[PDB]
Amino acid sequence: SDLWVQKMKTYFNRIDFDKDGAITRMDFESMAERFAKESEMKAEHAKVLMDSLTGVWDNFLTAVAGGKGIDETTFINSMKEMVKNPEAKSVVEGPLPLFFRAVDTNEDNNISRDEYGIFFGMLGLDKTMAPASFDAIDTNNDGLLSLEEFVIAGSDFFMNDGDSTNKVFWGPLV
Amino acid sequence: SDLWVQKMKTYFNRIDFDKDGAITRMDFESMAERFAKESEMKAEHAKVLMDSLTGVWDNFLTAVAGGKGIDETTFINSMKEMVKNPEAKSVVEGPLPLFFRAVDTNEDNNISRDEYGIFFGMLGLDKTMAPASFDAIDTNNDGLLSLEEFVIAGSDFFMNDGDSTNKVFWGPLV
Ligand SMILES: [Ca+2]
Ligand SMILES: [Ca+2]
Ligand SMILES: [Ca+2]
Ligand SMILES: [Ca+2]
Ligand SMILES: [Ca+2]
Ligand SMILES: [Ca+2]
Repeated sequence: SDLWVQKMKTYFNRIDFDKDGAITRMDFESMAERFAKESEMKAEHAKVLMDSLTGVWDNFLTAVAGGKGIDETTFINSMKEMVKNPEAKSVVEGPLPLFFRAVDTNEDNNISRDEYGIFFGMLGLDKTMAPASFDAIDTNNDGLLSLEEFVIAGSDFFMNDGDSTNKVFWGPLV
Repeated sequence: SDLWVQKMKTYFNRIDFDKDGAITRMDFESMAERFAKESEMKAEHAKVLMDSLTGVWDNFLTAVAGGKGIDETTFINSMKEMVKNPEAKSVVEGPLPLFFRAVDTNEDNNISRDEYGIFFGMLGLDKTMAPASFDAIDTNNDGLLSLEEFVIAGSDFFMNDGDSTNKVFWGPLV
């Protein structure tokens, strides 16, 4: 599925933090460390960040190539299989809440525009691309992202075979 | 809803590891600690256990009371709200992969009867209560619970308003 392959390629890109062509725990370790240095947050949030981002690999991605590096082909091949069973979606969707927890640096349980902008910036993206993605997730227009909005949009990104506004969940498509 | 409420109360009973009437991070920490004692896995897995278990609280239950200890009624009402929007199911089911990762002490991506049994024993249940639940989960009778099998069963537990074989997912109902 064209657009669907394109979304996976995009996600792969954004999460391949060190850009070496393979998803590894190292990507999440480094992303966390940068995030902890450069963002404003509650002091205790630095540990949360590390646990939650590394937990993406530890509890989810580790199951893809059983322990090591995931190349772009294996990623797509793997996800392709994973989305097949409508009853096991949480294996694909599971990481959203962890991403959410890391991004909520003031731990108020909502993601604000500033927190989202910082997130895009951690992924190496131009902060000026955040609003279009934020806006797609903020369905009630209250100017915040609730856990519910975040997971619903993220779920759409991963699962929709067709075009939707959530195709830009992880920034601009490659 | 009567049975659903019963299941929620049962999940609540189970995770309230100390039995103080409140679910707190400490529950998971103490559970982590006892889990490690009861199994006799390799060193590297000890940390996995801790990380995985506390991760249930850190990323999922903290969304319930802004970080404080959750009482039974608060728990059930939250759950009632959470299960209403099926598109957001991952907030509820999100923890299953975490539990899986903790229970698979030999990091082989499968849960054996031994491993499952330690999990039950761990939770204050007698290992004879286990086989009942195992077999409900092992839908292809190959004597191993795969990640997919674990989350499908767990999801039925959480989401089925009606009776099903998976109501015993967390052991005998209270
Ligand atoms: Ca990488
Ligand atoms: Ca926030
Ligand atoms: Ca909103
Ligand atoms: Ca407790
Ligand atoms: Ca195992
Ligand atoms: Ca099986």
